[PDB]
Amino acid sequence: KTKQGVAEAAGKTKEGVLYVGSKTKEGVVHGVATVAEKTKEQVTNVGGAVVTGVTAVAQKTVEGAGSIAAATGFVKKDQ
Amino acid sequence: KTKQGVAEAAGKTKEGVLYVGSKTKEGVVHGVATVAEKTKEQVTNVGGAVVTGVTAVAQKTVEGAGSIAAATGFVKKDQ
Amino acid sequence: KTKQGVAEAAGKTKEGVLYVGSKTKEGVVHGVATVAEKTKEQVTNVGGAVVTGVTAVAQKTVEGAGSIAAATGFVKKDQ
Amino acid sequence: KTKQGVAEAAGKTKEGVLYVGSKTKEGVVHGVATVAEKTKEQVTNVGGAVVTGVTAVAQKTVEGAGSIAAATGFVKKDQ
Amino acid sequence: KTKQGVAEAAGKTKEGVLYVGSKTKEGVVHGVATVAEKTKEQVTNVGGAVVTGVTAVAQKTVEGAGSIAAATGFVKKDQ
Amino acid sequence: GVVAAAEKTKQGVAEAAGKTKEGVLYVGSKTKEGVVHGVATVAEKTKEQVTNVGGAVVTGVTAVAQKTVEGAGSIAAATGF
Amino acid sequence: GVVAAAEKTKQGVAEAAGKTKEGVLYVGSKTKEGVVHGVATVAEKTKEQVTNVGGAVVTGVTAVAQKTVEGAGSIAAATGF
Amino acid sequence: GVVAAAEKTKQGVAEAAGKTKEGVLYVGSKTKEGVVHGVATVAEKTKEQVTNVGGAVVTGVTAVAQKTVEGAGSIAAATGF
Amino acid sequence: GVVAAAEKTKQGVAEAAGKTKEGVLYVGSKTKEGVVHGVATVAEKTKEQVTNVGGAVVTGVTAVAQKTVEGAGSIAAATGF
Amino acid sequence: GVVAAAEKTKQGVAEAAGKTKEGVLYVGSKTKEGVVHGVATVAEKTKEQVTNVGGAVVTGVTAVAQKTVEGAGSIAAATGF
Repeated sequence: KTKQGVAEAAGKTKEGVLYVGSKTKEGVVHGVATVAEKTKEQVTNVGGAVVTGVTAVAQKTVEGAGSIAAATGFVKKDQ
Repeated sequence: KTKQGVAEAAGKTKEGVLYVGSKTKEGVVHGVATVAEKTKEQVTNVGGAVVTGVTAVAQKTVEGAGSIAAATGFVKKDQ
Repeated sequence: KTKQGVAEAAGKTKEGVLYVGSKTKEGVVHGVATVAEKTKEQVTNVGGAVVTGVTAVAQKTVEGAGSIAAATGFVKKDQ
Repeated sequence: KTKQGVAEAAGKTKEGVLYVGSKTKEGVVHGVATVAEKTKEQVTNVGGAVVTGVTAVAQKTVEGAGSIAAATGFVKKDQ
Repeated sequence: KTKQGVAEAAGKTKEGVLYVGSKTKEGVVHGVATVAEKTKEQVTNVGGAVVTGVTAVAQKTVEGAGSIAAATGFVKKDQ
Repeated sequence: GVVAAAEKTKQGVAEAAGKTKEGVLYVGSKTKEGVVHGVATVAEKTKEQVTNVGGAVVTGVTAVAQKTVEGAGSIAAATGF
Repeated sequence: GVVAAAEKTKQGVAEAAGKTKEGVLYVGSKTKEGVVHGVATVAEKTKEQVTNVGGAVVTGVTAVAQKTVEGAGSIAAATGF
Repeated sequence: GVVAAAEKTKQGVAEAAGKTKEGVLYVGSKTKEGVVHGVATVAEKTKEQVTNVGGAVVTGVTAVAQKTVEGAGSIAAATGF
Repeated sequence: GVVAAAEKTKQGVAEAAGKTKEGVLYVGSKTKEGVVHGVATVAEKTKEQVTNVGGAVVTGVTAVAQKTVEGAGSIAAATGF
Repeated sequence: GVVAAAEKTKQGVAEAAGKTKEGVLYVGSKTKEGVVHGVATVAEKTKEQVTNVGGAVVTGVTAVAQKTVEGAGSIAAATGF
């Protein structure tokens, strides 16, 4: 066999209260908080990339080679 | 066998209260807090990359070689 | 067998209160806090990369060689 | 067998309160706090890389050779 | 067998309160605090790398040779 | 007097504010005021006897979460005039 | 007098503020005020007897979480006039 | 008098503020005020007898978390006039 | 008088502030005010007998966490006028 | 008078501030005010008997964490007028 990223919970009782819980998080972005207050912002762009925002990216890939999760704000001019 | 990144919890009782819990986090971005207050910001860009924002990237990959999670703010001019 | 990054908890009682809990964190970015107050910022860019923001990257990879988690703010001009 | 990075907790009682807990952290960035107050910042860039921000990168890799977690602010001009 | 980086806790009682806890930290960056107050900063860059920010990198690798955790602020011009 | 002016630009913003009182803002936050979380009582044998005259009595297994803003917060409150 | 001016630019911002009182802001935060978390009591044998006259009595297994803002916060409050 | 001016630029910002009172800000923080966390009591045998006259009595297993802002915070408060 | 000026630049910022009072800011911090964490009492045998007249009595196993801001904070408070 | 000027640059910043009072800031810090952590009492045999008249009595196993800001902080407070 093989186990990878497994949450296993087992509970046994005879009388009373029993709570059994499993949780798994794989490739999760949780809780991104951002505040801009009274911000002055001035941009001049000529053929380039300017990124000033909020980007929250989550990616879970099985059997994937060469995966790019986030490519933000770039200039690609390959030949 | 093989176990990798496993949360195993086992509980047994006869009377009373029983709590059993498993949790797993794999490739998780949690709690990114950012404040910009009264920030003055001036950018001139000519063919380049300027990144001043918030980027939160989480990636979980199985069986993936050459994976790039985040490529932020770059100039790629390969030949 | 083989165990790698395993959280195992086992509890047994007869009467009363029993709490059993397992937790695992693998490739986790947690709690990134950033404040910019009254910051003046001036950038001139010509064909280069300027990164002044917040980047929080988490990557968990199984069976992946040559993985790059974060490549931030660079100039790549290979031949 | 083999154990690597394992948290094992075992508890046994007959009466009363029993708490059993396991925790594992592998490749975790936790608690990055940054404040810039009244900072003046001026940059001129021509074909280079300037990085002045916050970068928090966590990487957990199994079976991965040649892995780079963070490559921040560089110029690569190989031939 | 073999044990590497294992936290094992075992507790046994008959009556009363019992607490059993295991914790493991492997490749963890925890608690990076940085303050810049009233800092004046001026940079001119021509084809080089200037890094003045906060970089917090954590890497846990199993079965990985030649791994680089952080490569920050460099010029690579190999042939 | 508070004046702001922007003359002869391409893009121009002019903001002027006499007084300003900012408020409260919770962004991505979590508050817990008066919360009871995860209480577990196990009592194999319980006998309660109460003889009350004009008063306030609370017995047994009590899990009370209160959030009182502009008044008294009590469990048992026996006031007499 | 408070003046701001931006003349002859491409992009120009002019901000002027007489008075300013900033407020409170919680960003990605967590507050806990008056919280009871994870209480476990095990009592195999319990007998409670209460003889009350004009008063306030609280017995047993109590898990109380209170958040009182502008008043008294009590468990048992016996006030008499 | 407070003056700011930016003449003849490409990008120009002009900020002027007479008075300024900054506020409080929690960013990615955690507060705990009046919190009871993880209490475990084991009592195989318990007998409580209360004879109260005009007063305040609290007995047993008490887990109390209080957050009082502008008033008295008590467990048992017996005030008489 | 407070003056700031930026003439003949490419990028120019002009900030002028008469008075300034900065505030408090918690960034990535943790506060604990009035917290009871991890109390474990084991009592095989417990008998409580209370005879109260006009007073305040607290007995038993008490885990109290209080955060009082602008008032008295007590466990047992017996005030008389 | 407070003046700042930047003439004939490529990048120019001009900051001028009359008065300035900086505040408090906790960055990545941890505070503990009035905290009870890890108390363990084992009492095989306990008998409590209380006879109170107009006073304040606290007995038993007490774990109290208090944070009082602008008032008295007590366990037992018996004030009389």
